[PDB]
Amino acid sequence: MKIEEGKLVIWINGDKGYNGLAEVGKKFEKDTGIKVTVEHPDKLEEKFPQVAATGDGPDIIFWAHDRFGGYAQSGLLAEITPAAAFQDKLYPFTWDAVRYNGKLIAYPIAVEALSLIYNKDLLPNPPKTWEEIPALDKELKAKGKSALMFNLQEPYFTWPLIAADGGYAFKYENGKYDIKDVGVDNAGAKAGLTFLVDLIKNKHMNADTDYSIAEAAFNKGETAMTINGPWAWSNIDTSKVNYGVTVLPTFKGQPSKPFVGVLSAGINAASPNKELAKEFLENYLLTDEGLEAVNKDKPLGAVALKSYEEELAKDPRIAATMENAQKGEIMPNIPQMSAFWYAVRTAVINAASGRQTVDAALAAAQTNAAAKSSAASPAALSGYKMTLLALIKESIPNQAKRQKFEMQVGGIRNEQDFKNLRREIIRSAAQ
Ligand SMILES: OC[C@H]1O[C@H](O[C@H]2[C@H](O)[C@@H](O)[C@@H](O)O[C@@H]2CO)[C@H](O)[C@@H](O)[C@@H]1O
Repeated sequence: MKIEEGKLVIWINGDKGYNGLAEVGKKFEKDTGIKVTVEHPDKLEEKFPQVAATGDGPDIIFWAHDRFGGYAQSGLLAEITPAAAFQDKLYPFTWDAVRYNGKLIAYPIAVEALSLIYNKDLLPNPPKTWEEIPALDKELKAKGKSALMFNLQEPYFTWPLIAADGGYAFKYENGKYDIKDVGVDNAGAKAGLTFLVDLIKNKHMNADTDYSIAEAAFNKGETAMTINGPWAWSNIDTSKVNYGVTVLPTFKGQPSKPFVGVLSAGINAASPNKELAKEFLENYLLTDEGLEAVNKDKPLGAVALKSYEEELAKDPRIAATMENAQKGEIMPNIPQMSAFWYAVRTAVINAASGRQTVDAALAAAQTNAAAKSSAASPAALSGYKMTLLALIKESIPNQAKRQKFEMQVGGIRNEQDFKNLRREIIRSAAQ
């Protein structure tokens, strides 16, 4: 289905404040007459690239920033054009998360970091260390409860522990990521995953626990602690559990190092509604009133808009969010992040199951994370890229098409990639 002109379709994850976003959409419609439809499809981070590659999909995509370099390199994202005066309204550290190869590729919305969330009735003082959690579990088990439940199906939640004593995604030096140097199989990563697997082997956690199961257990007062982000606070408030949000536990005397996400909004390169999307994002969503509507539905975290974050940062739950963020890393946004996350997802699930050792799981993850296709020689690759750039500038009269094709040129790695992109450019017809 072609993207409808004179309408905005927005995709956002189902754990986010989509109903509040729809309220901002209602205001946009009141003022402009343009309908805004918000959807939250399953497997969004996969659905978007698959559908947008066909030239279709939502006008606006929301996800954490880590996936956006890959979307941009695939030609799925428009270059955004915020004026300096608009840029000044948002924190510089959030703009840096949505810059790729020298250009802005999305609008930053809010900073997400995992925290330890604990039930103050069950546990007045939260543990400072991971190592003390088995003993805590033993006492809570005696009471028919447990110490800790969190999602073991998404490696986002386990990463802070894997990273604590030295695990890393890609080596980051001189401001550049070396995609051949993956750190998921070093001593630190092994130690962190081993600790997780031991918690499971010793019946302090269950490998099958997912988002829904952990949330229900915490929100029904069955488990003393969970690990989650700001979006989860709404449902805890509803449950009336008396909870705190705090610094993650240390492991081997090192802070846990969560990978920090910036919820970001990109504009589909194929959208015929780029100006409407800019108007909605800049002048409806990224305002005190817009962010309040979304935040009241599900908390966004530490919002990128200075004027509204001034108020939200009073909250100790936001202070704890940023305490954790400061101990972790803003995620890379490079295209290889998808392969990294696949590799670690697989390793955590397989090791947690008890059917594969940690060392075997992480050895495979190291190989899986760095996997890439054949490379042309550097000389040949530069010649292909320069050919395509000149071809695009000569032959593609539509600006958005030129801009997306030039981003695609950045991702070619070999002669086959060159030939395929050449075919895409030559086949292009009147817009
Ligand atoms: O588990 C890997 C997954 O981690 C991150 O996804 C987070 C997302 O950032 C949060 O906004 C929240 O929704 O939970 C997700 C984990 O289920 C990465 O952003 C994502 O790319 C990656 O696959």
